[PDB]
Amino acid sequence: PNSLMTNRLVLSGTVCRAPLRKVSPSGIPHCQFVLEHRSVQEEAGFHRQAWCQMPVIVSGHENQAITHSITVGSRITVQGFISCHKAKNGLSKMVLHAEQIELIDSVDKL
Amino acid sequence: GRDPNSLMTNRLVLSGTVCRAPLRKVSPSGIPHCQFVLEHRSVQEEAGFHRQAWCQMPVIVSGHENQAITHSITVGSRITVQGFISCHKAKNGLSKMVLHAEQIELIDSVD
Repeated sequence: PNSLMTNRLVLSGTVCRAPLRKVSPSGIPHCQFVLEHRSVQEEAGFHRQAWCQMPVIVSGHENQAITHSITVGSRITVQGFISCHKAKNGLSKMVLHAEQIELIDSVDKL
Repeated sequence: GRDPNSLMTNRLVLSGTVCRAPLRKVSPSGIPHCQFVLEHRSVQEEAGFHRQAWCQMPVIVSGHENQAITHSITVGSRITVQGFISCHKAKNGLSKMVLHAEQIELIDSVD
């Protein structure tokens, strides 16, 4: 079955929305923020500008550990899987479920 | 000064079923475009719990260089697309996320 399950997104950007923590009805912690991405990517041999404000979410207690040093303005690289909602629109509600976060301006040391 | 290269990262690989038959056209400036929607479904885990990751991802294959790898695709086709995402408010809605394909793989090619 897992042949058609590939789902992985790696995206760098600047946190433009301060990381807000919410707790699910069951008491599960979550961290939400928006990542502003701006770059130039390779397309058919040419250079194409790519822009996106990607909402991100870090779900789970232990996963919260990777969001303790981020704030508005932080430049990072999020890796995880995407999920969407119908949103009554042609793909409107997209979200990156973060599994790993890297602070590009740091050396792993908090 | 320019941003560091480390801030440029944008790479997505997604597998799925083409639910929207590919539509092709050539822009007034001579650029060929092929567009379709890829419906993705996968099982994921978070906080030790299970859930399905689902999405109907708009895909576009722009440029002459990568047009060939598309004419063998229709609805029901299981494929894997890799590229970068862009969500410009261009056509309509800043929430219009599009996957610019640079590579596509046929998971079942028999016709």
